[PDB]
Amino acid sequence: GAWKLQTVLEKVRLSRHEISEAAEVVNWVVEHLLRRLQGGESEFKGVALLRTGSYYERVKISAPNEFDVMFKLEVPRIQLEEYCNSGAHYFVKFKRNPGGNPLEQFLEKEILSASKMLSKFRKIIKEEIKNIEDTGVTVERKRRGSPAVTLLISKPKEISVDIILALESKSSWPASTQKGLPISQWLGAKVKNNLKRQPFYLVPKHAKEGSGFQEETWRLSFSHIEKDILKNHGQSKTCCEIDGVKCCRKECLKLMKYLLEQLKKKFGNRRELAKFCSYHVKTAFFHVCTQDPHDNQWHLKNLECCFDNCVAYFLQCLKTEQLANYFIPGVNLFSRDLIDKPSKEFLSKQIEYERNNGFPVFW
Ligand SMILES: O=c1ccn([C@@H]2O[C@H](COP(=O)(O)OP(=O)(O)OP(=O)(O)O)[C@@H](O)[C@H]2O)c(=O)[nH]1
Ligand SMILES: [Mg+2]
Ligand SMILES: [Zn+2]
Repeated sequence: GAWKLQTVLEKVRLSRHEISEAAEVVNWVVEHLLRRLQGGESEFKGVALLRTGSYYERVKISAPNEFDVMFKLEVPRIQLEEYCNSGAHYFVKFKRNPGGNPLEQFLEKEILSASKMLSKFRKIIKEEIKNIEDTGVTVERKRRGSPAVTLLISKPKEISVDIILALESKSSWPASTQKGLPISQWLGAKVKNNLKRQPFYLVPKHAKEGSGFQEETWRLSFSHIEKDILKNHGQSKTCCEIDGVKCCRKECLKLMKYLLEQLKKKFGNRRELAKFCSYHVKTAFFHVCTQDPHDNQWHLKNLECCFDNCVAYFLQCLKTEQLANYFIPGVNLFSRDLIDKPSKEFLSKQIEYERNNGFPVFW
């Protein structure tokens, strides 16, 4: 193959060891923290580690010094109120409970308060980290527009860990997701039904930068579903297994992430590139899996054409300024409210240039 994509995949593979070692350090610290939370008497006594995200999907290809971790908390009887038109943001309310509400301390005027819950969450984390301060682990100061409590691990490696609190609701998916997860052709109706019977999650997200009740909103998270469709990505159950056939679906996702990350290193993460992240290419990739549902379309030998399909689709989204959230179709990740036109223009041009020259940024 002229692009020599197998050699590129070998290069990104080199990063694997560093990422696995760092992940062990992160897991040690977070397991300590979890055991403290679970042995305590706080509302967060029921938290558990939610093993999702790029690391557990095995597509974390970079940034061994940066991890995010999700703590899930089962919350019964949730009732959502949409913040606005989109389904991007919700207020969390509760349905009547004759047995009570363990989260009463966080209620403010009908609504579960995110700032109240996070303050208490941050407080508990800070006290547990202070208790083990000889370990060299500290809590980073609050960042603007970040729902996370960031841990700074200094030894034996410098690692930033974003701890994200996620509410778990074992209830029907909200109406905004009705035409979401369009995987029927790709994975089948049975798989789609099974996945939509899983719980959904809520993580704190500000609706707009203002000061006000937009500070109290939550966004949906389906990171556990994303993990499953990445891991069990074939029409056949033996796709990419030892006794099955190798497809190149994951390799393509990795190359798309790597493309964006190498462009940022090439250009110095300038203003135009700073708003694009791996979640945009992951979303584009899922839409491509839907348009090309068959395992034989992704046979390993077909790597160049498959990767080119992903790139071409991503180019089409940049030009049309349309990239629908895979679970919430009414949410456009490429709207002008989020990313201005010249930024899309600049990335389009660079991707077009890379494509026409065999992706020299990879080398
Ligand atoms: O539904 C989503 C999910 C994720 N995101 C955004 O994408 C970013 C990463 O989101 P994720 O943490 O959930 O995806 P990821 O593991 O696969 O990506 P990386 O960690 O490698 O970066 C987060 O900073 C979040 O703000 C959304 O905006 N919406
Ligand atoms: Mg992540
Ligand atoms: Zn496969």
